[PDB]
Amino acid sequence: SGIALSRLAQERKAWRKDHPFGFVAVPTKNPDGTMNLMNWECAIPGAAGTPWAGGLFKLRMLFKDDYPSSPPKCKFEPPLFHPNVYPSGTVCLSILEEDKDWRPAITIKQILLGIQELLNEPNIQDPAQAEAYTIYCQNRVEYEKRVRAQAKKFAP
Ligand SMILES: Oc1ccccc1-c1ccccc1O
Repeated sequence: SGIALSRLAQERKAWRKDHPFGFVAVPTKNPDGTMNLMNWECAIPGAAGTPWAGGLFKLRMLFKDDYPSSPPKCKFEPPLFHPNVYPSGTVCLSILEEDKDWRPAITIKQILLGIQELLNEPNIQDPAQAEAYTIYCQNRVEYEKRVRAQAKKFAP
């Protein structure tokens, strides 16, 4: 897709020029070694001063041929404990749905910051995995304990 690839090159240039510290976002490679702009490997650092601090949380960002009409699918690999992350790893977030709050102008940087913000502030209206959601609702102290253990597990 010429339209998607042109925009993704634009995103890559912008990201490399200016991006938040500790974040990573890079396109992958095709089997022949060439760059594959439709599939990115990213990492989001936990915010300091939060239970996510010190963790580095890896995720894949997958673009459809009609991007930026459509949002990327964003999928934590491996899956994360969080009320709004499906067991598959896929992120449940309104800016990542075409029929909700996605806008074509939204940047990869805005997506990754949006997901970082989600990590530390779950949306109770969007339960995506039963366990983390139930614990978040029932016992915030236990919830944060599980989150800190997870951050340690994924320390760089
Ligand atoms: O290992 C990484 C280091 C830095 C940034 C991304 C990754 C990654 C993200 C998703 C899937 C695989 C990966 O290797």
